Amino acid sequence: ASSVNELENWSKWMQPIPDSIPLARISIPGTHDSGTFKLQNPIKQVWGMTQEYDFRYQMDHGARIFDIRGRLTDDNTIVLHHGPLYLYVTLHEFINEAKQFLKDNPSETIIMSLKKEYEDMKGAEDSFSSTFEKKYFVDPIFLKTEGNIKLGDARGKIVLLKRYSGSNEPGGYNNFYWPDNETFTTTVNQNANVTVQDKYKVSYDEKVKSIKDTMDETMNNSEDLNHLYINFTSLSSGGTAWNSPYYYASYINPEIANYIKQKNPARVGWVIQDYINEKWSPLLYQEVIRANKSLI
Repeated sequence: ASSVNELENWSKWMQPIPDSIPLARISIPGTHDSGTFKLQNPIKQVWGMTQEYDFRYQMDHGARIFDIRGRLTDDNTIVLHHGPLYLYVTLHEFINEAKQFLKDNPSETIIMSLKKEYEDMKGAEDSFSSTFEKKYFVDPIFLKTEGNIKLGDARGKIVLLKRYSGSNEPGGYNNFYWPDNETFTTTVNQNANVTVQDKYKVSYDEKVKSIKDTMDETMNNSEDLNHLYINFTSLSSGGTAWNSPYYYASYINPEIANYIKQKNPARVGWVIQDYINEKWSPLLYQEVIRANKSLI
């Protein structure tokens, strides 16, 4: 499209963006551990809980990247897990919400990152990958193109970010290295690169500089269409004591929302965060979307 007023519509923010822009270049809000919104069992909450509203509230808030963690059960279906504990949500439940959302707003697209979160239930018939691919990915909302994905190709579809290994069906982003608790950079497809900052379990101080430091690298390398930058602003530590992702999220979100507002960057990469809501001060998701003002 052409006006800047069109990024202010959360439900349809990607409408003004040009069809030829690689998804890499776009600045996208994303949600960390998206399916933990039904955990209300207290101690589960202080540990597991990273969101408080549903996939649709999340989507009508501009989120276009979803951190999905699953586990294969006996019933031969994939469910959503937070480590060893079961969220009361399933993969089918995610996929349909993404479909009705995407049907009401065909201009958008959604990126689903799938990772096998826990070990397969004993009586499962097939492996995690073969199951997801034979019973779900075979659906056609799934974009099946590879390489450096442009936006034209994905409107209407679900783009897959593979965080599982033995895959046989082509589509979305190829699985890549992803080392534990760090900030790293690797190659995805022949044509792409990724810098990821995912230091969960680290101190507030170190957390806050890893984010900004990685944010600085992207604002600068802004015209590099062939380079994704993922920035998880989520920090996870010993809950039960206001050391919960909420407590940190109520600091890190406004903190960084502002960091982008003042710096007026052109690109901020993909910012996966906790507690997407409307309590916090400047709104991290709105600032991230707005930084796309430069592509319009």
